Amino acid sequence: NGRQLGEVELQCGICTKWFTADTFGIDTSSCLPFMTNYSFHCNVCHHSGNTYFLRKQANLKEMCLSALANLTWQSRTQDEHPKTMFSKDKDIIPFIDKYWECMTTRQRKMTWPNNIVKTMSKERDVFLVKEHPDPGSKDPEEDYPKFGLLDQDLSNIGPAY
Ligand SMILES: [Zn+2]
Repeated sequence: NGRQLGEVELQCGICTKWFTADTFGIDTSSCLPFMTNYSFHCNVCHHSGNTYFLRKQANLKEMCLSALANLTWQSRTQDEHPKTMFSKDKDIIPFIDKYWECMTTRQRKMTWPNNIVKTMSKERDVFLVKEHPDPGSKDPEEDYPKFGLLDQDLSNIGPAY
């Protein structure tokens, strides 16, 4: 499966295959791995024989999905001990904050930090939710709540064609 997880990859909405954006000289400086807020056609499938790339403003869900996918990929490849569950306050929100411009051109009291929990809590087939540490855990309360992706197969993440 010809994937390059961790690169900025883009799936073509017509042929449904995967590509890394670099392959085309697309500017990735404002891009992120594991985005879903775009529509892409490869140059084989698109009418003009050029690439098509339509970036959409990320909704709450896309922001969470991309933060979680990225935090989880980085933890899986860099940490001695991989985490799959990330803190809303210490991890998710600083991510969204930091890479804001990679997900939206909206200008920046932002109200989105209040709403990300509702967002993930209602998409239970996408997100894993722990309001509190497991009984018998040494995990400190301050770090909670915590969120993670139901589907740990990061290749499955893509636009909603
Ligand atoms: Zn294609």
